[PDB]
Amino acid sequence: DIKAENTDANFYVCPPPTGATVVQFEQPRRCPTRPEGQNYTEGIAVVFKENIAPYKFKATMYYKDVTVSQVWFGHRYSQFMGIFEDRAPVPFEEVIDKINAKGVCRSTAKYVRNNLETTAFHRDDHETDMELKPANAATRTSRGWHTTDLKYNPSRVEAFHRYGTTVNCIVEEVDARSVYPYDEFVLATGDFVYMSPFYGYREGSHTEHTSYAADRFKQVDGFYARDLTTKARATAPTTRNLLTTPKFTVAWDWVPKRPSVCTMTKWQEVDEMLRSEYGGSFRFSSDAISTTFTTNLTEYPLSRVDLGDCIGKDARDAMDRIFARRYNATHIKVGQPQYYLANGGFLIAYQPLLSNTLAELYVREHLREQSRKPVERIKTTSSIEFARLQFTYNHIQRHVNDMLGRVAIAWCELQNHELTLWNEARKLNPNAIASVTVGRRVSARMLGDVMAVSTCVPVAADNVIVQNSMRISSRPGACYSRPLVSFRYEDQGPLVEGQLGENNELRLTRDAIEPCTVGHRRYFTFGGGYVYFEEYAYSHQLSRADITTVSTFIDLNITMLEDHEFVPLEVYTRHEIKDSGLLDYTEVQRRNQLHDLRFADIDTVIH
Amino acid sequence: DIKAENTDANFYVCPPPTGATVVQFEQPRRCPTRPEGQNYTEGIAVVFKENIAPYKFKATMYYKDVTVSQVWFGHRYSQFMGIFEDRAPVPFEEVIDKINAKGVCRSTAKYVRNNLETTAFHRDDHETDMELKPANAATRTSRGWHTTDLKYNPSRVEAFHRYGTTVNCIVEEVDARSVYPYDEFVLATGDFVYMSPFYGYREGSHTEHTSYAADRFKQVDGFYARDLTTKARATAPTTRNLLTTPKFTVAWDWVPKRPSVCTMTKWQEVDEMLRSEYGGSFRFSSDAISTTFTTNLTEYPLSRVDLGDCIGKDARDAMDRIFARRYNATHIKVGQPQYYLANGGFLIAYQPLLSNTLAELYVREHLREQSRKPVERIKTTSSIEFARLQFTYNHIQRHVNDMLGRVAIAWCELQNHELTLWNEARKLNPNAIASVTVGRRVSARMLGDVMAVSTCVPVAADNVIVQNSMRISSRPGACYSRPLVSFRYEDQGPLVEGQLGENNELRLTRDAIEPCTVGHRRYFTFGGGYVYFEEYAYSHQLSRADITTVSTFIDLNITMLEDHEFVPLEVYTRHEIKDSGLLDYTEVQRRNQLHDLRFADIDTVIH
Amino acid sequence: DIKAENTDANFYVCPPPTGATVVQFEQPRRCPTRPEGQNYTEGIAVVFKENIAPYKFKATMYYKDVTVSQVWFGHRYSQFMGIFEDRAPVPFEEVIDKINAKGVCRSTAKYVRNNLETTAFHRDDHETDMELKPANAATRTSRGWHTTDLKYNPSRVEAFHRYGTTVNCIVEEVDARSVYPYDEFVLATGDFVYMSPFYGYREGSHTEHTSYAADRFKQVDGFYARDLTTKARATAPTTRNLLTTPKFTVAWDWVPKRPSVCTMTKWQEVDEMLRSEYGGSFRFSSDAISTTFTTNLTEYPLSRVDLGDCIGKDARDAMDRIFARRYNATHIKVGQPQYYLANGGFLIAYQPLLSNTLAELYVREHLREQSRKPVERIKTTSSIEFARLQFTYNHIQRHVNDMLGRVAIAWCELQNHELTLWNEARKLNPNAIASVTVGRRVSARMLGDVMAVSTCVPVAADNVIVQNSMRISSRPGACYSRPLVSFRYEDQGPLVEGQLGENNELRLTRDAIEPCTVGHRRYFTFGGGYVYFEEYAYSHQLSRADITTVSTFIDLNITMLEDHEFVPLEVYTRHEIKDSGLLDYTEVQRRNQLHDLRFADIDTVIH
Repeated sequence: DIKAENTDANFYVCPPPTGATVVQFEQPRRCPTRPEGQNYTEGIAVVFKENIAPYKFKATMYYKDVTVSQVWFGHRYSQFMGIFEDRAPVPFEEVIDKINAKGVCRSTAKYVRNNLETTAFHRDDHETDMELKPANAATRTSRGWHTTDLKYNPSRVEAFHRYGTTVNCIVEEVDARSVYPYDEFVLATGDFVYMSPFYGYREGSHTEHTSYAADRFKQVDGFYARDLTTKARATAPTTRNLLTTPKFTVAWDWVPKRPSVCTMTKWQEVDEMLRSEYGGSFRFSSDAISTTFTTNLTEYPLSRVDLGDCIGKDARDAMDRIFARRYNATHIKVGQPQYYLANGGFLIAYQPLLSNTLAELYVREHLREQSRKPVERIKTTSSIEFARLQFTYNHIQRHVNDMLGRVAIAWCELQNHELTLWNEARKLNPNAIASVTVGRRVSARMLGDVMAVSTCVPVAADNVIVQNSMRISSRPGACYSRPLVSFRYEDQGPLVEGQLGENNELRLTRDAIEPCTVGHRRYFTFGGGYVYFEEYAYSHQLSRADITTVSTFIDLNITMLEDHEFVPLEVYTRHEIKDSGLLDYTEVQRRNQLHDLRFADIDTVIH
Repeated sequence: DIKAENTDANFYVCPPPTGATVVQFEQPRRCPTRPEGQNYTEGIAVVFKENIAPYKFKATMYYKDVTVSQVWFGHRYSQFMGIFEDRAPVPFEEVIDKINAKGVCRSTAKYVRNNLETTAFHRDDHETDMELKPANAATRTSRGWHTTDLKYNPSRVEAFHRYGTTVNCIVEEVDARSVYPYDEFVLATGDFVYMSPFYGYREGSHTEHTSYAADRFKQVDGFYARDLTTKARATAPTTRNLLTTPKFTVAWDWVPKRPSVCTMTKWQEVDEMLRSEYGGSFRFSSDAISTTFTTNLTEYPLSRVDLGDCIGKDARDAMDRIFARRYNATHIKVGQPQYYLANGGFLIAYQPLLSNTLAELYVREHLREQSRKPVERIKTTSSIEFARLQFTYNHIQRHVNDMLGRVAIAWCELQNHELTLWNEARKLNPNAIASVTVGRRVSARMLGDVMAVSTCVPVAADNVIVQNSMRISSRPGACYSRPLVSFRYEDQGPLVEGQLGENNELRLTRDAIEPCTVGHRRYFTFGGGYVYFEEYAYSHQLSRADITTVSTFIDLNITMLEDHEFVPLEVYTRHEIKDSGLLDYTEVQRRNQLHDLRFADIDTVIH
Repeated sequence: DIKAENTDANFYVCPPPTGATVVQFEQPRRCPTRPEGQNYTEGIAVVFKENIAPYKFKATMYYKDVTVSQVWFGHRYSQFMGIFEDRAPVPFEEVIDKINAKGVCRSTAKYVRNNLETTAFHRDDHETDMELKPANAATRTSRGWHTTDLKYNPSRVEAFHRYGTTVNCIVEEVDARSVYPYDEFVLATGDFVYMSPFYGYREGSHTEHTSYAADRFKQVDGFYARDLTTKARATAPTTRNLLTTPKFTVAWDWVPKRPSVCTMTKWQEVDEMLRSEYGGSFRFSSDAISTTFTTNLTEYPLSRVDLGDCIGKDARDAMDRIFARRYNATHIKVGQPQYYLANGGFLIAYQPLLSNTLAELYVREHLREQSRKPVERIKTTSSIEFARLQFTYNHIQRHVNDMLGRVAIAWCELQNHELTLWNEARKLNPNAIASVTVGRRVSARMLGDVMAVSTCVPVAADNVIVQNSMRISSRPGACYSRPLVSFRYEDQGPLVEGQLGENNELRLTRDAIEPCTVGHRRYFTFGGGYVYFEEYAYSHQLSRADITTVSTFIDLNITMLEDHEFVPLEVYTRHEIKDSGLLDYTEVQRRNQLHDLRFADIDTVIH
């Protein structure tokens, strides 16, 4: 007769439970604990990296240009038979006496060449004084001075061969380099000198190239140079080396070798560096830098380091400086500065810091720090980046776990408390609770604390019918609150008496009756929709859609983090760098090699 | 007699609460709000980086090889007294007239040398000027041409000296380079020329120190060159500079200095660049690039930039181009392009974009953009990476906070609503609720809205006993639903009457009785396990394990993100790159450096 | 009379609901599912990068120094008329016979020069054999040997010109480098040679032409060199090329061209490399490396690669090696090694791995792998970093989504179950539940399953009054549990009878009465605070603050991840690299280029 409007829903019948099945609720679970916090030491660190260093210094050169020329005189014309050009060293004596003090130089050159002592006279004059003047201007040049502008050719005699001599004294300032602190350091030309800026009265290597009298090398102590141009005199003395090579004499100031070089560089200063002890290793993270470094716990011998006085020198300087500014009132130092080597070959100097508040701790901390305290070069990697990645990675990870962990605990605790609610709740409606718990529809009743359960049998939607009239003829004055129904499990046959219950439960028995009333209008969950009864009478059927909905649940909107691709990005390619400067190794090289071909002709061979 | 099987659990007794303690539930808490969303402007940006680079151009050289040789004739043999080789400039006139137009060149050279005008006649014959032909093939060479293959020497006359002269005209192409305008640009030799292609009356440069003799430099306007090889004539005129140096004459095309030079490079184009305003700074993020840039709000003066016309030129080009493709229908431009300088020294040009939909906004946006609008070089860092890190970091952070924040709100709201459930729940069972809330077992009853509470006293597990028979002799026909028990607080003494309650509560009074029934089987929470009663009679005891469990709680499985280590990774070690820069190392490096020493003559002196 | 102490709270009245409004609870929502896990293949990979490579090789040079000098004898003194210096090739025959086998050289030189065959004799007397002896020491040399220490000038005769000739045999290892795979290569001396080891003698190269007579170039097969110094004989033969240039003869060992040069380098080995198939691309992630690579699915032709035999050679070597150590028992290989090209131009060789457990799978996997299997150089980027970023980014993202996703499901499930609790709960107190659900105060009653609702009307705090005495005169022996009140909606007028209800509900009707009792003390929610009644009598009023609070809610503390800034950080910067060097490249170049300017002598031109 009246069949459910809405097919979609299902129906169940639930026989009363018996002994046979019983179950218990789980008791509250133990909760996770938040991890002990990591402890961070405060401190100041400076970082050092490996360095080049070249050797660079200044020098002066004194040499003279000796030229002799031959001329043949033709009737109309003249021709050069040949021109001879030499360089002559200026003597130690001449340099000091003539050039340096006076600034005046001598025209004539007297030097050994080819195991012969040759002499030249300028402009075959009487020996005369010459006054040096600065060299003609050129861009990007060092200073230089020269006596003689002009060349001297023999006076004209017809049909004769003649020789003429010129001398030009030259002095120049030199930039000197030593690729390897060694026998040789180089001149502007790249003309080599076998001498060293370092030496130096005393050295082990003193032996190395000396089986000697003085002879060539001479040192003046307490040398005061005077500027040629200014003719100012040096305020302070130096030790002046002069080496006389056959071509020329060079002079420079002597300085002790060791302090000159030294290798290591002080990359950066971190006001706040944190040291962490994890994993049997140390972490130093610079917040600003956003780098983290990993080091062994043990400290790194400075003594091991070669040439590297500087490191201590710098380290204290920065540390002292930093402490005063930021630290001074605020914090107290613990222990003395410490050095660690970190992957990437960065050397870290650390100065642990203690807060004033903490200060009582100071004794204990000091002891620990001290225990840490215990020639090769250190190689450094070009790329920081890994440290930065480490820095970034850890921090983010730090947050994620921390926040998530809290949630988990919150979740767990929430569940435990909730159980209390559920316990009572099941009491009110064992079926509803039982069904949800099991996850299937079931019938249950409480036996004592424990709850019995039995499963329910589905009934076809098709086979359900609702009775038209709630009210009871037999015993008037009473009306049953809920509808009655008929149904059967299988299609073919029998019809079963029964009545409706909450959530489409067909209860076999029709116990529950209430006093009749007026204005008695109700809705019942029937099938997909609701069945509508009015005045204990059948009305129409509805669907859920008709009725406005409200939601128990609290919404959460969670979205994924979408994927991203990182494409190779570089300011510079390898090629670009090579191209960059200067300009090209390749371009230059191609040009240079070519040079002989274009300019000079080897080629011609003839039978 | 009947003692609990399962020790593990505890027992409590809970006396009824009095006035003395009362507590209230907390009221719902205020919830966090989701942050206002960040606003992002759309736009198109191009990025620029610093670049040096130096200047190159083509040039041609005309010079002649003048050689004179001496021979002595021995009886059998001949020997060279000596060979003289010179270069002679080819005259301006000769170049234009002879070489250029005709392509023919002449044997004879006439130039000043050593303040003398010397002349040479090639292969001393009454003069001929044959022609030029291309130079012999070489790899990686520029073009060149030369009149004379062979060298000429005097005919043999015995026991006499003779002189012979040769002339070979040479013309060559080849590249020229000028780093920057000053003073000289370089020719192949490593010799220099100082002329400037660059200037230019309309330039400062003329001022720079000048000799100057008029003659040497000459400019031809409306020059049409003809290719020597092809003998094609140039379609279009150029301005041809020729400079005659004593060695040679060089010619090239004059070009205005400025447009050639200039600097900064257009690194990349971003179709979609987002500008964000945070922190009193700007963020530009390129999604594809995955870089973010930080800039000051204020714009960066282009005028400040030195040599840098290009930037505008490029910027518009890209922007216009980009807009049409992607943007054209879709979006409308706002304002004119804007430039910002970002850390890392990247210059960003930005063109703000507006959507069509938004367009009404357009007036307002325009005003804001405009307000932004307000010689040095800009230095750029090699490494992008920090920006990328920033890009990566922010995005991830963005997600994490966003998602988490939502959860927190959801959590909060959930709690508030839950309170409603709890309020009723406590009503049903004040003890259970009260206990959980307090976190200890307590007894409570409701006085009005407020709930009173009192604490409970633990009872020893050992001292508890259960009565065998539920049923009551005295008043038959009634049976007590729950078991009765005896217990005492302390070991030694007295026994107390009492009965069981939920969760091992020993209630002093034994009120609650129900009608007797059959099939009355129940479980009670007793100690660790359950006590089993059948038919109002004692049966056996059980443990919890025996009974299958169901769980209220909804599981969550949360796992930590495990630590990771980043080890230094590099494609290239520094050395390898240097190795790449040709070429490598040690033995050669040893050899080369030495060169001056050995070749310069140490060996000895003869007095 | 008695008005609320605490203003802050509001009051409501709730008329009974009617038909007019009804609502339903939402049914449980479908839950999200956890994504299918990604599948990862295990495998071993090696990575390769692009390489430079240069050519370098050893050489030997044999040449002689031929010098002739002229002297004029002055009365006292002597002078050099001139000195002639030449280099003479040492003959093929001489080298093999004399120098190589004997280690002896000859005084005389005989070579063609200037199309004349000149000869020189040393010491002019006539021949005696000369043993070679090592050259004088210099630091950083290659080896060399020379017969003759000293130079010769003719015996003195007065007023005569005389000639003297000197010959010094010289041999030197020298280093050789060649830019190009074909002929041209250069000495350490830097003189160019046109020859080359490079070509495998049978090669394409034969066609490539330099054409000459046979004599100059000769090859010896089965050459055994003997060390000059040691005078050891070579154990094993080589093929010895000798080229005789006019200046000198050079010899080196011939080797096949191709294998020498070749390309790509084997960057790294990854024990565990994971391949992932996503996005129509492959991901290889190295855990240790913390890089991820993206590749096309298809494999990359090795054959395409130019010079690159090595790759296979290395790849197998590592793979075989790796497998045994880690893999050997543990895993089984699938298929043969495979190669992919990844962005960044890294070539990846992959060897898929299968576990033993899985092994049944083996057939299927093999088929898939095989299907993948299908002259240019590959360019590689300097910077890994993007891959690392990708690696980092993905992993973190992986965690975040995974964990969060779980939470969402947990949340959803939790809500559904909770609904069960709510359903019953509303039953107990429809108003409280209804109000919360709606979010405003409302009145509701249950009609059947569905709940009716109506809204409530706020009442002024001001207009509420409480009745002093609970107890009822009329019917003594009964006392009303809750207080009675009077109120009115608006200020001016009427007073309404009513009574208190939970949460400041003023119920119009005063139904609910309980038996009178003693010790009847209660609290009622009144206004902000509580009203206190004792013994069914009015006492005083309180505030909430007075009473201690307990909280239902489970706390969560969630904090944001704070922003971070990454500042540009570079251990290595472009300038520093360029500088890095001794003295330094930039400084070199500026100085070097300058050289002509300062040194060169125009100096000036005059008539």
